[PDB]
Amino acid sequence: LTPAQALDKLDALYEQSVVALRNAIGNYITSGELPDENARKQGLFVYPSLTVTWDGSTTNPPKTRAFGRFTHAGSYTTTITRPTLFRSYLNEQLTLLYQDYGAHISVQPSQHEIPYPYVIDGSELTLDRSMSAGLTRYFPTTELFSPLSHFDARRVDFSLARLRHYTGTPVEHFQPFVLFTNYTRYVDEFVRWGCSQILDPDSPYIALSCAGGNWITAETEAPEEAISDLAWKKHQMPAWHLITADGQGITLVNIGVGPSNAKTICDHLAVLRPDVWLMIGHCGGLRESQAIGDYVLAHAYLRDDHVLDAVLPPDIPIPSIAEVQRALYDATKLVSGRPGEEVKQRLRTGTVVTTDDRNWELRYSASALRFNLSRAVAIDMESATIAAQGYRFRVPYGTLLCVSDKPLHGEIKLPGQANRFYEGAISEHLQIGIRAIDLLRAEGDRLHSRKLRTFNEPPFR
Amino acid sequence: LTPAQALDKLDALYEQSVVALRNAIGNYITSGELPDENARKQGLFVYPSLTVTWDGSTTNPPKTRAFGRFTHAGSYTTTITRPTLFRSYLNEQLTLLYQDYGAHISVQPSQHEIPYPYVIDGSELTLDRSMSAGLTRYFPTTELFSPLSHFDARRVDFSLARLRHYTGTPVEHFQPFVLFTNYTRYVDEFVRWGCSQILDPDSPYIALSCAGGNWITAETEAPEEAISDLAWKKHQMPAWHLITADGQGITLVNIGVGPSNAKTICDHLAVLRPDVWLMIGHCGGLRESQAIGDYVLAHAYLRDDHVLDAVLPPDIPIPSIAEVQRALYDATKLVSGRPGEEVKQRLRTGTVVTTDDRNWELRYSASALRFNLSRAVAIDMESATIAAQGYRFRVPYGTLLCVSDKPLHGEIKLPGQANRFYEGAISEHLQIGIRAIDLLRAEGDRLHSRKLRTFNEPPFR
Amino acid sequence: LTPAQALDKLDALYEQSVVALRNAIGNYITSGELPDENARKQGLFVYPSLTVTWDGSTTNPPKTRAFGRFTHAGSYTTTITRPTLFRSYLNEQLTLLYQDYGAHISVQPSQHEIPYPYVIDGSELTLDRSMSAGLTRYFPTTELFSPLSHFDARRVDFSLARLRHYTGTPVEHFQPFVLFTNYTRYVDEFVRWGCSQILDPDSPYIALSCAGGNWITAETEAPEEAISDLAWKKHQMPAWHLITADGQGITLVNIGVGPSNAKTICDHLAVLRPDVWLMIGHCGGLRESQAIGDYVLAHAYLRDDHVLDAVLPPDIPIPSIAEVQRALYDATKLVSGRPGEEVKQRLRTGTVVTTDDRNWELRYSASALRFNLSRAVAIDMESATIAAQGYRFRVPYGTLLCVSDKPLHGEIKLPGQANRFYEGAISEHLQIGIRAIDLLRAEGDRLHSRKLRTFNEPPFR
Repeated sequence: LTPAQALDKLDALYEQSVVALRNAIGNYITSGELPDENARKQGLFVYPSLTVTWDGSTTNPPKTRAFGRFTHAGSYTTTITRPTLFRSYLNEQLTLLYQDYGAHISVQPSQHEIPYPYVIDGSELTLDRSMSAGLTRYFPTTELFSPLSHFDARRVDFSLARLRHYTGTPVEHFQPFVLFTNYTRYVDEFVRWGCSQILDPDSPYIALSCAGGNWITAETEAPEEAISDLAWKKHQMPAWHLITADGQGITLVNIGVGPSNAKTICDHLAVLRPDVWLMIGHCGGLRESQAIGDYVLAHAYLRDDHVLDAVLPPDIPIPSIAEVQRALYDATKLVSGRPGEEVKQRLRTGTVVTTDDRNWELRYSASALRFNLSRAVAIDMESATIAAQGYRFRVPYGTLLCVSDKPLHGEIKLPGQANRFYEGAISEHLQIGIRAIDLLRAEGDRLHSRKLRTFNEPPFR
Repeated sequence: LTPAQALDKLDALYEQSVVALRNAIGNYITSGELPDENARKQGLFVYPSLTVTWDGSTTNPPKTRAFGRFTHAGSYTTTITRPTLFRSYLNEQLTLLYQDYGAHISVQPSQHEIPYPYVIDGSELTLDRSMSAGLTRYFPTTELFSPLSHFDARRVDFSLARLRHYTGTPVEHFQPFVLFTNYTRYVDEFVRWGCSQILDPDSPYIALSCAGGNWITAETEAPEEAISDLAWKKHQMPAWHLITADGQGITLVNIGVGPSNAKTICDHLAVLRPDVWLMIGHCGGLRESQAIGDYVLAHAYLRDDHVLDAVLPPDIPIPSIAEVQRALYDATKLVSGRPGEEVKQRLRTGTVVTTDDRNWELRYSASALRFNLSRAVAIDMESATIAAQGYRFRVPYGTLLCVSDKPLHGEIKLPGQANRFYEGAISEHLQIGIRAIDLLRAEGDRLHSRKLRTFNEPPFR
Repeated sequence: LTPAQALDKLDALYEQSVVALRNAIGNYITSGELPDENARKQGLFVYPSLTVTWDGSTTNPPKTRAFGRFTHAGSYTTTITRPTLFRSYLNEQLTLLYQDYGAHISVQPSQHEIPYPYVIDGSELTLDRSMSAGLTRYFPTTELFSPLSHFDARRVDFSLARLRHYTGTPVEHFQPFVLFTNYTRYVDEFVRWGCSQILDPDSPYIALSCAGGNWITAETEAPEEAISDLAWKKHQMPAWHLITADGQGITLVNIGVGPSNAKTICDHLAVLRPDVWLMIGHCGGLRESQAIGDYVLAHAYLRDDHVLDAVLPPDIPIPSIAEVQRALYDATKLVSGRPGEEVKQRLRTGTVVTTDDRNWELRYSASALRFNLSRAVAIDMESATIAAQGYRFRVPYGTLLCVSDKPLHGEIKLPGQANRFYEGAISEHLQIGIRAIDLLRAEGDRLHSRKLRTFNEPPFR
């Protein structure tokens, strides 16, 4: 079986099962009819399954490439979902393993049923007690030789549902390059620059999906509902996507403050397999020489976030992705005016402490030791978590914070309070992040390295 | 008081006390005479003391520079030893604080006596029980307003004695750029290249200090005792210095194998305030695609060495020094350069696991999890220790290992055993290290950054 | 099957497989021929397997003996290697279980192939890239109901190779009684006393195997290459065997300094199933009343070596072997001249602290508490490791250190420096170790006790 072919068989098998499940649900709701256990065991409500086999015999196997490689010979499989949504990714990936390795592709019904909630489109069914009990009782509900991809169908549906809920946006609009912010003013500045881009006929940005629903295009009357206020009330982590024809835009998610959110948003965004995600937010400057408005390029993290300790012990080193670091560094040179070495007065490269204690100041003495020991340069509440998650899910990551205050030097400022020097910097900061993406986007495929690969790294990126 | 002046008063005061102490000892040995408690309280056997004061008022204080800065106004002091040995360092450092900050320098007897063992140039004499007891009883011995430098006189004398004992070399010969190796063949290759350098009249290298005593210069008859075999029996960590007129050569220490030595050697070498130290050694390749002879540039370390856990918890991040990484990376291109390929096929940048268990293979299953979790790319026994020490003592550091075998893929070769492809890579490997040093040396003062500075970082480099 | 019989069938089966594997390798090198998967599944490249069954019915089973016993009835098996090398051991052991328990012995091809590296005699092969790839690809490589012995064939071959590499000696020359030293001068003193023994026609010592290769016998011209200097450069842990006709001589290994080495050397030496290994080295005296040159008999260890914490938690008690303690104690009386209770002025029995931090002095305050809490009497860097390994591998062990300095009382000397008093004790010290061995050797089989036996202790010693 070939790429284009496999994609089509996946599409078919999928549509078939979702349509089939919707039907069964309809019948149970109208007449009270149940599906016959026989047709189900035949793959009635089942996700398509994708398997790629490799004999292990290839003259010059790519051993330098980051993704799309085989560690050993054998069969790699996985359940698939939303083939249409992942069409590009699935194609691009199957193609690599098909040519460079000459692999055997095969599509066929799996043994996993699509939980009914993931096939119900419009609005949640609002049946009564008995109706519901009957549904979760007689229908596929959600439950708690080698992997072809990082996540299986159920894991992906679970996260696609969450991404939409948390984001107030359709997962089809998400772009490959993500920016995470911990301050409301960043989306304001982003939407503005965005709308602006849409109008300029030279900019590739042709649309702007907004948290809440609004879809803004070149010809939209009064582009003011771009930042509907009802969004921050309805969605915990509003997103805004600046789409381009080829889907190479920039997605911005305002994750809010805290490691919980940083963790959560990444758990789900990961399934979309982003090309990179950057942390563009404010932080506390811990060094006396630092000035509000200065930038901090994280090169290491002191993980005081707790949120990921179980799955990734604190003694496991989270490195920096050289490519991403260059991008952030160069972007700070270009965007911060002074072209050259004078950046060292505005930019500081160092270790950032990420904490889950918003009132850490109340316990400075107790933290002081580690702050010094780690040679901490700034303190925030999302960085390390974003990095760790990027690391865990093989998504290139980077952190470029902006000093919004100096907790240790009498200047404790809060986000939102009058702070001309920070506030003044917000637009430039967002531009540094955007320029960094431009640089990385230009670096084409060179972006991904092998610093995130595991021994049992799946063939798919 | 000025730089040149301070240096001279330090020299004077020092020589005075050592001569005074040697005298007192001689008198006690010949007649049995003791020194008068009065002259001692007057600074008879005392190290010179160096104090530098800063009012805190300077128009444009250097706030970007890594070393030679003042965090606050006040008086910084420290005991001094071997002013002649540190003449250059002391001058260069006092000069900075004298001009850029206009500081008040003052030299005067301290309250610390020079332990008699540090003034006795000759090893052992012939003292019997009583004689000794008398010495340690009536003379000064080692007993176990802000810091001007990282180490005080006693700490420095302690380490200088050790450096010499372990190295089989005079501390005066040590050069600013250090190379650490874990394999005997590296010194062979180094001494060869060195002697060769000496002969070439264009090479800055004019002398080669050898572990054991041998001093080789342009006009030396039969330069064969360069690598005296008795050296590896007499010294645990033989060193070889390739001196240049201006003392900017390359020092190579063969630290042997194990974290204990790596830690120990750095504890002492740190007082000489090197400009950088690189780990040039062999390692095991943990990845399938790696080939014996390939290089590994460490960008993070999984610390399984235990040796530094107490003073530097495993959860404190040890970053990479961007400058050092570039140097190592570019040097690999230049020295390994092959028209028709990317270095990415010979060089791998990743996380290295440093262990204190030579037979870790006997416990693979138990380690496997962390290896994977850390995305380990190679395993050695010195890297992390060297890096952590560099980090702790503010000495730029870097690691560029050479795959000597693949433990996880049927090729468990040992250093010494036949290894067609490793042994054949050793000379090129050492050259990559040497080239990296050249690049860093050229980068002049730009080499030191602020990634190793603490909040209470001492004025001196 | 009987003892002598089993031995011969093991010899046969073994030689056959090694010869068979050598052949296959030769054919692959000359023509490119591969072995037929069929003959291999028939035990072509397989280690002999030894199985001993016991019905559990014996009138008066030895329940006091330390080794050669059955905890339960059933079948005990194990792969065998180098039957000729272990001829004596294997015989002595099978004989016990054959008579005292009347067991059913059976020898036959196992399911484990001998990794090709272990059959290649001369030097490690040095073929090119493809050749090698082909070898590790098509040939047996080293991959990482009840046990008859402590180690299986593969584990034993692994260690025999290491023992030779580290020791610079053939495993055949290793003697039952081992002495470990951490100071070069001890081997000097040993080789001397050894060459002397060889000449005296009453001494059982007839040969001296030397690290590096030298074989010295009664009639050897100029016995000066006994301590070839090139040894300490080629071998990390040089050994010297003083062989006797009946192979009951004394083996001395200079393990160097550090817990890593101590651990490593024991991991391998253990497969030769020594009768006992003693730690004969220098240490720091922590008690004011101690004098340089005094002896320390360890009766407990404060394990600060980290190196074995995983396999043997620090809270697991490592006891003293009464027999070995007496031997060390009595030997100190005899060799140290004045016996009776006077020994109490030269010998101190107490708890020793073994650390992996050579510069523990720089952190005395942090250690002081535990030193006191453990009533520490001396500090070294190998003891506990050697002891623990002895404990782990059921090899009787003991520690008799010699105070080379007093860190806490002014004299912080260095074994390798001018220490008139320590240097003078060295020869006597080595003799105490040698005498202790003589005493234990005389104690015949009574030497082994049950303090090292586990619940699932293997039948073989």
